[PDB]
Amino acid sequence: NAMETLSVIHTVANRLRELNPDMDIHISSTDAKVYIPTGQQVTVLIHYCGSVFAEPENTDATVQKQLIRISATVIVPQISDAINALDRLRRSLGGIELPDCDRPLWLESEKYIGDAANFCRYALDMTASTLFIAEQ
Amino acid sequence: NAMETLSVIHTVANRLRELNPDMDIHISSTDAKVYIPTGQQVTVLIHYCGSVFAEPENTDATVQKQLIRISATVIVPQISDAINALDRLRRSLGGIELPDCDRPLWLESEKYIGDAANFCRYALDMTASTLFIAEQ
Amino acid sequence: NAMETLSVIHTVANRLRELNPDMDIHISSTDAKVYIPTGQQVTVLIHYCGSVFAEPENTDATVQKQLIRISATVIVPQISDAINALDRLRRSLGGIELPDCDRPLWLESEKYIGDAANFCRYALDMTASTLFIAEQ
Amino acid sequence: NAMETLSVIHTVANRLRELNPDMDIHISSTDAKVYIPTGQQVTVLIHYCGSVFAEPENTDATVQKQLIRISATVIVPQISDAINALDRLRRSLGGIELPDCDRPLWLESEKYIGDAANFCRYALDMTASTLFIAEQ
Amino acid sequence: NAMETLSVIHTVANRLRELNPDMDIHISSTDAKVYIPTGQQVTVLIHYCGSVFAEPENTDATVQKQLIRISATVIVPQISDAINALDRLRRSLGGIELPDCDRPLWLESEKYIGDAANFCRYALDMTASTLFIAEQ
Amino acid sequence: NAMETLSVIHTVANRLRELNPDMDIHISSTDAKVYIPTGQQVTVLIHYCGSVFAEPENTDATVQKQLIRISATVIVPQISDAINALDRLRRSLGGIELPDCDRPLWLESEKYIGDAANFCRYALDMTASTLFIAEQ
Ligand SMILES: [Ca+2]
Ligand SMILES: [Ca+2]
Ligand SMILES: [Ca+2]
Ligand SMILES: [Ca+2]
Ligand SMILES: [Ca+2]
Ligand SMILES: [Ca+2]
Ligand SMILES: [Ca+2]
Ligand SMILES: [Ca+2]
Ligand SMILES: [Cl-]
Ligand SMILES: [Cl-]
Ligand SMILES: [Cl-]
Ligand SMILES: [Cl-]
Ligand SMILES: [Cl-]
Ligand SMILES: [Cl-]
Repeated sequence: NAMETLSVIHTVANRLRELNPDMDIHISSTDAKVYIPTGQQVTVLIHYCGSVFAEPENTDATVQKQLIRISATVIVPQISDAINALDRLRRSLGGIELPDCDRPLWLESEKYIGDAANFCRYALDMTASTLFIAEQ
Repeated sequence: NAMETLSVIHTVANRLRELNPDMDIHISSTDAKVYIPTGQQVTVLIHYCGSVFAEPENTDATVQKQLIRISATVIVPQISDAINALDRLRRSLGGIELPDCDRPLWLESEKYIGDAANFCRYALDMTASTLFIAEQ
Repeated sequence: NAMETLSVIHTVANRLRELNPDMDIHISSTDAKVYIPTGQQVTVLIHYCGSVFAEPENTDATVQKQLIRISATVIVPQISDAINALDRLRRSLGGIELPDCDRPLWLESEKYIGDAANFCRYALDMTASTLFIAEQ
Repeated sequence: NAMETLSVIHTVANRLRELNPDMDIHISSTDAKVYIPTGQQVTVLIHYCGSVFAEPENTDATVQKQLIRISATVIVPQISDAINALDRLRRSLGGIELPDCDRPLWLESEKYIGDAANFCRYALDMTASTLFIAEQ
Repeated sequence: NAMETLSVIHTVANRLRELNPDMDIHISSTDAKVYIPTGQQVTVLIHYCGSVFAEPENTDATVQKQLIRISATVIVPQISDAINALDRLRRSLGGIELPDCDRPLWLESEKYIGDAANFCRYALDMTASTLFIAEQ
Repeated sequence: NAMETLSVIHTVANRLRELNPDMDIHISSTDAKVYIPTGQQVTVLIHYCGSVFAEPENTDATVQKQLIRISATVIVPQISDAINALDRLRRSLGGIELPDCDRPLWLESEKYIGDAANFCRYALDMTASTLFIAEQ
């Protein structure tokens, strides 16, 4: 089966909800740099960053290796609470299996996003890998 | 026969239409980053990004390999629909035959473009290849 | 004979006018990104971008390779007419002999310039080569 | 025992306080480029910049090497004093042992950050190192 | 004899005046991107851009190679006259001997600067080389 | 003996004052790009740009090579006076010894800065090198 990008995104979100029942996990249309959490719990936004596709490796078939980029951004008022939450995410997400992916979820980087509206924001960037197989 | 750039983008556009009838496919002058869809349907803007020409290869004839960049950008309110739509562009367009091109259409990258006017925007960037042959 | 830059630009313009009698061809002081055509004919602006000089090949003579960059930008109202216009330039200019240059004209790239003042703009970037020979 | 990022920041801050009792050391949600100190002392803001994770090294297990970036920014009215305090930060933090890290704290770079609100600002960027080990 | 930077600039300026008596040659404090001449004669602004010094060759003496950058910008109302003038500078300056320099003046690049206040502007970038020898 | 950054800045300053008594030499918190001198004397601003520390060279001792960047900026009304003063800086500063540094002062580059407030500005960028040794 081919990968459905949204399913990969939901897998990350659901694993996070299961291991962290007291976190508000969203897949939002709003950028995490500015997003305002409404709940009384630690808030994490899941975002699909994009993909880079490698050329077909000298093959008759249009088959391409795809590297998927996904971010999870913690948004909480205190700096210390944001850093603790960040440790929870990587411990929750590093190495999990993703559907229709050819290897586990890998950690790429963590970065400070900002402090807009008095919420401290830190992002964990991750990568997944899959094979795009063109219709014939 | 020499490649007609407009024919290549019409092929990409026609292919998308036949496979995705509820999509509103445009070849526009406005940048997909700021374009505001009129109406409610899923919107896709097809755009010819340009070409890079390799040097002739130590020969008497002026023959140049040409790499053609084309983008298809989804523009919709909900990000879940944007991602679903991007999956549809990808299986519709990957590996298709293009008139007077050297190889099938190849996928290059997918990227989040933005959320201007509250429309989530995702672009699928693709490449075509042809051989430019100078007149003698 | 030393290469006369304006003569090279003139060769491009003339060639273009002879093969495209209904195009309005200019060597203007105004940037093609902002230029607004006075008529309804397909308009092309020809421009000298600059040169890069290679350092002398370490000989008792100060002789330097020079790579001239030249743009031709089509300025037309509809996006599809712009694309068709680019095709005409490529076919017209690719591989022509330029006066006092070491080789034919080579294509370099095609890029979307923009859509200011209701005119779609595409540029064809080209290169020419000559030997700068310093005086005694 | 996996690393707790906040512990690493606390260790750097505590080390600084103990060796520099006249300094005002914070772990703030405010960027050190703009922060306006409320006092006459030497103010130092500690910040967790982020991390980069190397790929697992051809191993079945998801084990990733983590490089942690941390800054300590001095904020002092006169430059002479900012430079002196910067020297003190080096001497205090360079080569120290950090909890659950696989090597001592390393210095990376120092840079002038600005003079906002008439307080000279220099940052000391440092790196810590640890091994991220995915839960199986 | 140590190189006097101003003497190099003066040599370039004087050489230009002698071979081009109708040009107006200046060494100005104003950037040639914005300078506005009164009148429509060919104006040329000479400017010392800066130098790059190579590390001493790991020998017992602090001896550093110095690559000097100098620009000559033509400021002319009509584009075709700006190009003819640019050809004139290159023929006048390419290969000339400069006081206390270890080699002739070399051309580096030609670049379109802009069309501010209705004057076309092209810069000819050139390099000179000398040997900086440290005192004791 | 550990390297004291302010002391290196002072040595540069003092060396300049001894060889150039009519220059007004400062260590200021104002960026030499906008600083407005009062008086007729040639003004030079000395600034500590920052440092880069190389990793400890495969040793079990935190010892790190430090490359220090320092700028000296000439601020003078006339272009020719600024250029002459730049020559005086380079002749005064190149290759002098610095306290607790492992080699002489090296010139890196010279750059034109700007002409703000009718003062022509040029900077000489230099590097010192030292060895940072961590406390046990
Ligand atoms: Ca819950
Ligand atoms: Ca291949
Ligand atoms: Ca339809
Ligand atoms: Ca005609
Ligand atoms: Ca205290
Ligand atoms: Ca003479
Ligand atoms: Ca005259
Ligand atoms: Ca002395
Ligand atoms: Cl929880
Ligand atoms: Cl559909
Ligand atoms: Cl025509
Ligand atoms: Cl203290
Ligand atoms: Cl003349
Ligand atoms: Cl003096």
